[PDB]
Amino acid sequence: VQTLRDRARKNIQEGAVTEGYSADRQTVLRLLNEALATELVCFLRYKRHYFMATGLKASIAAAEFLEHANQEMQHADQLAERIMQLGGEPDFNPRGLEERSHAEYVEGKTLKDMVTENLIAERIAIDSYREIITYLGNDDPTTRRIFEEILAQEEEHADDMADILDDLA
Amino acid sequence: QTLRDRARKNIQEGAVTEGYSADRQTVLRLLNEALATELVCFLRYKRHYFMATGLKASIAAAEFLEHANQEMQHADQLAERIMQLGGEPDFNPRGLEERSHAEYVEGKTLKDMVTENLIAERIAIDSYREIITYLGNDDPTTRRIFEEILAQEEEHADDMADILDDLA
Amino acid sequence: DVQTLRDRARKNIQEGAVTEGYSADRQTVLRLLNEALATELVCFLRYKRHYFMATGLKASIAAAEFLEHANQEMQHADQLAERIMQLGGEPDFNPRGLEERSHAEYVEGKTLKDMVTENLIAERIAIDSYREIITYLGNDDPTTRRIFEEILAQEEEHADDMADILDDLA
Amino acid sequence: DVQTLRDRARKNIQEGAVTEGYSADRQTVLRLLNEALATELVCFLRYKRHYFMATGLKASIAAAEFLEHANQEMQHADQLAERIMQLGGEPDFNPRGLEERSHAEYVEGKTLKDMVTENLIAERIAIDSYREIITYLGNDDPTTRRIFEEILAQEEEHADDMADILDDLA
Amino acid sequence: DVQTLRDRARKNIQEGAVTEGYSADRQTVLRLLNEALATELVCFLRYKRHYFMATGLKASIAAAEFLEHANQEMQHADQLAERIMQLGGEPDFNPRGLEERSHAEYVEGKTLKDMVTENLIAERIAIDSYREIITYLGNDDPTTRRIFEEILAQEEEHADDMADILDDLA
Amino acid sequence: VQTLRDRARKNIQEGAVTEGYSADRQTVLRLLNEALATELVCFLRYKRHYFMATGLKASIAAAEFLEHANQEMQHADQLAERIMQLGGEPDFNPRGLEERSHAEYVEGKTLKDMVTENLIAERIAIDSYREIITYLGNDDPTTRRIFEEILAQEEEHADDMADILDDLA
Amino acid sequence: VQTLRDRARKNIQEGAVTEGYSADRQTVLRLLNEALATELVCFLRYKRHYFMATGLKASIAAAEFLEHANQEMQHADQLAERIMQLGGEPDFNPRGLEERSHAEYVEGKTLKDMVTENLIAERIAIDSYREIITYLGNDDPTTRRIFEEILAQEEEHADDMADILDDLA
Amino acid sequence: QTLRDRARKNIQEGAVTEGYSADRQTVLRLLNEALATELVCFLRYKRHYFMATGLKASIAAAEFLEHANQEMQHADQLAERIMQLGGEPDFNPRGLEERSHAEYVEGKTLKDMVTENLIAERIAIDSYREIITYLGNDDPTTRRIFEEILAQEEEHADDMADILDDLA
Amino acid sequence: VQTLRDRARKNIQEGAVTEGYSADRQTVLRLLNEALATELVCFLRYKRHYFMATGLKASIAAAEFLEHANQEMQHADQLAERIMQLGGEPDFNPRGLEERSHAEYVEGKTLKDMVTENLIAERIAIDSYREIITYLGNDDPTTRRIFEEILAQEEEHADDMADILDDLA
Amino acid sequence: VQTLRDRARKNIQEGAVTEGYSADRQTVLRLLNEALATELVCFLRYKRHYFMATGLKASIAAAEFLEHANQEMQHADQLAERIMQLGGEPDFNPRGLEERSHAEYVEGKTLKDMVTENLIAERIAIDSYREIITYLGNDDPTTRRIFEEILAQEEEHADDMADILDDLA
Amino acid sequence: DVQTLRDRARKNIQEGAVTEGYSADRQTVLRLLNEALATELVCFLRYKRHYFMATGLKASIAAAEFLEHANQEMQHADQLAERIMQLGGEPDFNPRGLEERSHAEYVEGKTLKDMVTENLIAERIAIDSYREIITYLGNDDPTTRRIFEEILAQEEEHADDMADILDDLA
Amino acid sequence: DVQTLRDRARKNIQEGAVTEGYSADRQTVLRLLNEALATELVCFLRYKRHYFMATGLKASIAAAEFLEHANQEMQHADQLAERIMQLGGEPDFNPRGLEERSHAEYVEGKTLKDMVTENLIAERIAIDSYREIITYLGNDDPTTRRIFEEILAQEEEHADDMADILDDLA
Ligand SMILES: [Fe+2]
Ligand SMILES: [Fe+2]
Ligand SMILES: [Fe+2]
Ligand SMILES: [Fe+2]
Ligand SMILES: [Fe+2]
Ligand SMILES: [Fe+2]
Ligand SMILES: [Fe+2]
Ligand SMILES: [Fe+2]
Ligand SMILES: [Fe+2]
Ligand SMILES: [Fe+2]
Ligand SMILES: [Fe+2]
Ligand SMILES: [Fe+2]
Ligand SMILES: [Fe+2]
Ligand SMILES: [Fe+2]
Ligand SMILES: [Fe+2]
Ligand SMILES: [Fe+2]
Ligand SMILES: [Fe+2]
Repeated sequence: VQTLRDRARKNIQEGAVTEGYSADRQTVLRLLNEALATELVCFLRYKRHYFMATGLKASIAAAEFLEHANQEMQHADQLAERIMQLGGEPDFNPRGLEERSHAEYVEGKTLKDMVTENLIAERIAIDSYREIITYLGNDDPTTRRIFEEILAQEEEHADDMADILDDLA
Repeated sequence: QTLRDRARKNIQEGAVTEGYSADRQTVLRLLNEALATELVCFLRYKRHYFMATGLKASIAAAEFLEHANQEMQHADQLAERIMQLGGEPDFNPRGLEERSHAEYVEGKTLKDMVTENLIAERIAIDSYREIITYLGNDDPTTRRIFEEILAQEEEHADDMADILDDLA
Repeated sequence: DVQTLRDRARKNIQEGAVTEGYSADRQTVLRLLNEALATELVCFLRYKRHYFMATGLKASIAAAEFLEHANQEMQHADQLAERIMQLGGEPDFNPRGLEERSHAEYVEGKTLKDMVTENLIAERIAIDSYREIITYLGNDDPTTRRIFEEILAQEEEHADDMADILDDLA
Repeated sequence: DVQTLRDRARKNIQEGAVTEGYSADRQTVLRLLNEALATELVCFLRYKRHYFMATGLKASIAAAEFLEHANQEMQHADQLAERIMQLGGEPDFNPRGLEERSHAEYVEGKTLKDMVTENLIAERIAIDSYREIITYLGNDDPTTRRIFEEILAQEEEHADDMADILDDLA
Repeated sequence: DVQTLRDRARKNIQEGAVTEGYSADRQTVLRLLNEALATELVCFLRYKRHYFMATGLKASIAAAEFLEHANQEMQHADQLAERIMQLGGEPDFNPRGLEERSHAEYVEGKTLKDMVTENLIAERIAIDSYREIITYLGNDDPTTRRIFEEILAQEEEHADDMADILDDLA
Repeated sequence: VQTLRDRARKNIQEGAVTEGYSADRQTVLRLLNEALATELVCFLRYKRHYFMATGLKASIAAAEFLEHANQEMQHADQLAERIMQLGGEPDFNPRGLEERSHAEYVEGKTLKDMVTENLIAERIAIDSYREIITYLGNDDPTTRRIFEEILAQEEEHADDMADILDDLA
Repeated sequence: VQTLRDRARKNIQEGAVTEGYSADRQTVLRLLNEALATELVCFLRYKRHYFMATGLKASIAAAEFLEHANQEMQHADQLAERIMQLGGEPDFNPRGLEERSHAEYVEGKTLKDMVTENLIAERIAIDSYREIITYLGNDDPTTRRIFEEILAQEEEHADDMADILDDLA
Repeated sequence: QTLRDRARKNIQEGAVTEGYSADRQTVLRLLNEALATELVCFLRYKRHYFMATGLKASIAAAEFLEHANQEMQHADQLAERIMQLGGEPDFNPRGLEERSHAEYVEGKTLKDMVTENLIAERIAIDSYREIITYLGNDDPTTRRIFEEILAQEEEHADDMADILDDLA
Repeated sequence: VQTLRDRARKNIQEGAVTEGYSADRQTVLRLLNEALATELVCFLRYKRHYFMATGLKASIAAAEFLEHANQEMQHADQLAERIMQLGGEPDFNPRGLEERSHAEYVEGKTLKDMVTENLIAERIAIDSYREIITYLGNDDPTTRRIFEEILAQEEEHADDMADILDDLA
Repeated sequence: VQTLRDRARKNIQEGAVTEGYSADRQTVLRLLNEALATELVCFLRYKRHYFMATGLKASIAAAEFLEHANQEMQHADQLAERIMQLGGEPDFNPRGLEERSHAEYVEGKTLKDMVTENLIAERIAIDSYREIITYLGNDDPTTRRIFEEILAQEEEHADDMADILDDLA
Repeated sequence: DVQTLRDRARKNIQEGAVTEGYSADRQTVLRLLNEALATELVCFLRYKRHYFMATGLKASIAAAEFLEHANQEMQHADQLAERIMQLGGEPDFNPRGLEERSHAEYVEGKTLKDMVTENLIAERIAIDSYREIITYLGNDDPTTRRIFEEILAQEEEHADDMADILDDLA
Repeated sequence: DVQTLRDRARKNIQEGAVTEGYSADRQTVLRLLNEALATELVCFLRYKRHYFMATGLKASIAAAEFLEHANQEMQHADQLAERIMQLGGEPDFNPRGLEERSHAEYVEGKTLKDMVTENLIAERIAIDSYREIITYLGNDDPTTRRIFEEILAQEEEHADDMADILDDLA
């Protein structure tokens, strides 16, 4: 009626966040920024491994590392965009990046080191994003779908790294 | 051969099988209302697109056109689903606004246009959230349409608010 | 805090995508994925048959739909097989017993109305079969659920497509 | 002789494309453009309705034409709306009273022959309307005339397309 | 007003693009289109002949032009044939009597200067021929007029191209 | 050695036609020109049918007709180019085109007429080109391959047209 | 049809200009070269404004400036090509370029200066080309269509510049 | 007009004219056996593609997929020829292997997979050489299909042998 | 003869670094890693500003911000690759990134803040890379050319940001 | 350090021109505008020759003429953009264009005239830009690289024109 | 018989494409392939030399043909080298003795007519060499035969191209 | 000022890109360009040999680099040859004495490590050779110097690529 229009007019500057938004906006924003930090850390680690993984066999892994690195940055972009829509600020500050994150930057010494560290990070991300998807439930479909999409990519990343690690003894 | 006999019965219903657990007639009503809403928002954005002239306004005018054509994609997604679920998609311009959750509003200033669009996006968001809830797990294919459309409307609302915040 | 998340991930690391938080029945999900895989392969072969045999002016319009659907069935086959690998299984492409593993049948058909009906029946079998899998999965495995949800939507489109044709044949 | 051309351009400069030499009846040309815009919007909506409803083997062939035509009608709408702006008017996309502003009607039709005939009628109404407008414009407004000359040619093609279909139905 | 436009469109609906307002001599416009169609087909064959026979360094430059023109002539042929159908005629592609229906001749030529000159003659025959048709049409048939206006401009470009070559051939 | 070069020097203007060209060059040239005329006739017939085959079912045929028309012209170009290589002249004269040809231009009144006339022409070309391929044998691989390629297309055209004709009545 | 052929043979070197060309070839060439000069001047003005229109709002104008500049050069090419067809010489001499044209090169100091000067040139061009289109009448369809097509672009340019100027003050 | 009467007789037979000197029935049998071989080889390679994981094995897995899709191109090429010659292409998975000249073999190691593919390629090479001989000059269009497929199978055999030489 | 080959064969594993490499490789490597840290910091700042610069005018700046961000990452890749070729390790560690860098991550509160911080960072890099180009001289053309190319891009970035800043006040 | 930052803040609006800019900005700007005049003049000459060079043989030269014309315009844009970065104004005024230039607009009567006049202009530019490259030295790498790149293009143009002229007589 | 086909394939499996059914003289076919490979490389170097040296308006036309042909020669070289590997040989790219292994010569030429003739001579040498190789192969090796047949047809085109140029040179 | 620049350009006009201001030793630069051209052609031939012979899973990875490098070498060859023409020389593509003109050798290699090492040696020979030429050129010839600076940078990348491979080979 004229109430639908009045409901939309109230707090109009809140944009995507309407009166019917039933999630905890503050908490979803916290989770998005933690994921953002995790993605940025994983981007830097993978790029490091990409340049360092030289040699015939190792170059195959280096290709995966770079492919993954840029996919992590796409995840960062998806998350940063949602942070803006939900009224937050995406934190790209390198200071304290690792502490905000669920991941660590680990140089590694050998190819086995690099492959394992990426595999651990992918598995940390998988379980962490599964839990967020549960927390969101039906309160925020748009954010849930972002994590659902990122999750499937992280599961592919973990499968990719495990397939390599199995040949590395 | 029991699976085959279920599919063999009422074969002409096509996508709608013995396992379709939603209230098909109601889903069809909701789909047509959404279709009317998308067509109205398409016409509004096209109006604003042509009228938003000037340096700043041309920036909004680009968004207006981008959004207009996205609204029509949603209309197509909804009309296609109406056909699959055994209904008829209503493109009749008569009573279009009354079928709709949105209004066609010309606006006089850019702030008028931007606000009217923002109001429409926020109305659609809450409507599609409710439909998504009503569907539940009874119709994944239709639910996913509204979830995909919903996400776009949330982006449109963010886009329009980002503009409105600087206009005054 | 950081070392508990990390210690959960280090345990059974070779399991890859399957983490400690994976709450589905990995063994059963794998069985369902391979049944769907067999179904997609069977439907791919039927549609390719119908594509080549559906000659004539009107039938060539159906023949196009048949080929489009065939290649979509193979995309579904690849999608399911990739998930089978991620969950630690082996995707079964063996043509022996392919039909018995499947939810659908290869049926040559004699007339175009036969071909359209057999395809329409298969689509409707897949729709209800995959709806049940989506229900079985619940919230335990979003990634697999999303595969079936996407395939389901395509089968509903295929069923509508075949039904739209069948209504004009008699 | 240089500062008179320049002074002619300075007078009423905000009028833009409409120069001192514009010899047409701007107010009337604007009315004709908005009537055409309403007609294109109605024809767009009719064709989209027919596109979705024309299912079956033969009908899918018409449905392709229906969609092709629908989107061409929207291009005509855009061309007309852009010219309305250049000539200092406002393009009216309001769905209220759309049909009364228009030379065409939204007609659902029940059968394919209904849909094809209704489209054919609309195309032929547009052809004679735009012929008259082109005559009314004459040499007073080449730019607007060329828009209608371009749209007319497309509408003649639409009419040929629909008649070709109708000849096999009836 | 609403129902007289519609009654006018409904009458003789099968005539398609040709509405009650079509003021040209449909029978004669069709005769002119088929003559032009024959000319384009003849000119296509001449240019292709010259394309294959014009070998050598210098000649290959002309041969490229011959081929470009050959295919532009065929585009004009299709363009005319499509309008013939819209106006209710039949486009005559019969090679029998093709040359006699035409305004041009197939002339093999022995030298490059022969080939260039014969093409230049045909271009100049078409230019004046299509100028006369454009005048005959006047405002009675904008859509057909624009076809000849567009073809004419291409033919004037063809004549310029051939003349530029002939000037070096002495 | 120095004879290989001396064989190439002799009659150098004959170009592709070397001392080893063992076929009956004048006869091959006649066959190429007869085929060239056949393709031009088939091009004109199909283009006629393309424009005249209007209506719902018939428009499906019209698409095949146009597709075929342009393939016939590719064959024409292929043959005319080979005529040049073998020292002849490609004859595009519309006068007597039909008499030089193995096929006829036939307008047809019904769609069944058009489809049948095309089907008859395709089957004529098939047998003509089969015989030419046999006649050439190994004496002229380059020309043989042109006919082998054209033949394969004509067999497809015949299959296409017969498939249509079977449901027309 | 032996008179048509002899008509074409007479004065064959004149090319596109046939015995039936009813316009004043000499004057049309004069009008085309004036138009060519206008297009070249407007090209130079717009390129100047493009480089000088820096800033947030102004960069929006700068895009239109560059878009228009290259559209002006396309018009210059159309006119030059037609000059050749009608037997003239296209004059690209920068010396006296401004005196030959209907428009001026004006640097402008502010953005409002630049926009106003472009709008003035567009409206001068619009009325000049309207007159040429009338002068040509039915004597030269091909040249008329060139000016008709250019005219329509100038009306778009005038609308584009007016829409900007209305917001500047 | 005698050529025309020759073409009119048995017109519905399409591509198969009076001059068709091959044994149409036998050529059709061979095409369908080849079609079965291509389908089996498609399924084997697809299995190997998904199962060949690891650093080295992924290199083989790429070849496996490339070949898999080339096999399906051959399948289509053969099926279309079956239609032109008036037969029916048999895609039924029942008895597919018995109709085929090749086997589906899962393999346990990468060397097993590579070896099984190499065996299948060498079986096809010799099968298609014999068919090319049988056809002779009786059916150029069919012969050329086998000649094209043959060259691809020879490429496949070289690719697989090149892998196998380094595995042990 | 064999002196060219024996010279190349000595210390072969050093790869791109031949006997003729006359630069101070360890120092060049230090400069390369400092620049890499600068590029990553500038990447993160620009991405922050890109997401935060909302509104009609600011969205124009946001586009420049994103364009620049990705060019900064291209520079990072270019430097990291040269680090590898010259026998070092590229440091992507986010800990202490800002201290290894010549630039700072600064969120900024206003658009003028963001633009000014970016302009300051661009001008720091310009002078820094000019000095490196001088330090390199003719001893290492390949590395010199990398900084020359980056410098030219940074000079464009400084002009871009300065052009925005004049309209901001 | 914070002096590095303060150095960037001093005269911040000067953008690409930093405190370390050691060239004579005023003179580099004068040289850039002269070259801009040269490129515009050479653009106009080549366009004239392009339209006027008709005939079989001449059409080959006409193609080179147009290719070069558009390459000259690219140089023009490249120089004009650098003029902006260094704080000047690019002068596109057609008035006095030729006097500001190092080249002349020359219509030429024969094809040999056109080729010769173009060849002369190319060789004037080659020596002119070599001197500018020397004057710049190490003071302005970014500008030096622009002239170095343009120079290479002009040397290619000279070789192209000489190759034509050698066969013309 | 399913295990004899398999046993034939298993015997000498490392020979790859070379099966028990390979009826040609593998050693001799490899010799001929390497001779052709040398011929193609020499012809590549000749054409590249001619491409750079053929300056002037008329000559620039020839230079384009020279470059196109040069790169087509390199495709032939690759095509032959790939077949050499498949048949179990080693492709010899050694510049030492390249000319002695080849059927053609590297000839700089002084005039354009020199360059064209030398290329024309080389094309005609290859034509007769490859016709003989095609005959020698007969039905023993279809895959290799088809390589020479495809290369041959290109060489026949190259010869026509050079002769067409030479005829106008004097 | 105007007519002196013009007179300087007019003197020795046929020398083209080489103006009075060319301060390098043109004869010597031409010698160095031709030596480099020989090196690039030899390196092209070596890498092509290695590309075809490096079979196997790991080696196929090297084979890709080998082919990528081979074709980059040919780009360098063309870049150098074009500059030879501009400076008034003739690029020598003669395979006779090619190796003696070159700074590198064609080496077949027996193992993959052999192939990788020979390429690595060649890259390092080229790297120091082109650094010296860049120094010899100084500021006398920017256009040629930039060619060598660009080629050098590619060779440093090639050397790094080959070294990266060699470390894992043993
Ligand atoms: Fe991620
Ligand atoms: Fe990941
Ligand atoms: Fe929407
Ligand atoms: Fe929306
Ligand atoms: Fe499926
Ligand atoms: Fe319309
Ligand atoms: Fe219409
Ligand atoms: Fe024409
Ligand atoms: Fe044909
Ligand atoms: Fe055919
Ligand atoms: Fe303009
Ligand atoms: Fe196969
Ligand atoms: Fe195979
Ligand atoms: Fe920067
Ligand atoms: Fe230049
Ligand atoms: Fe050749
Ligand atoms: Fe190189």
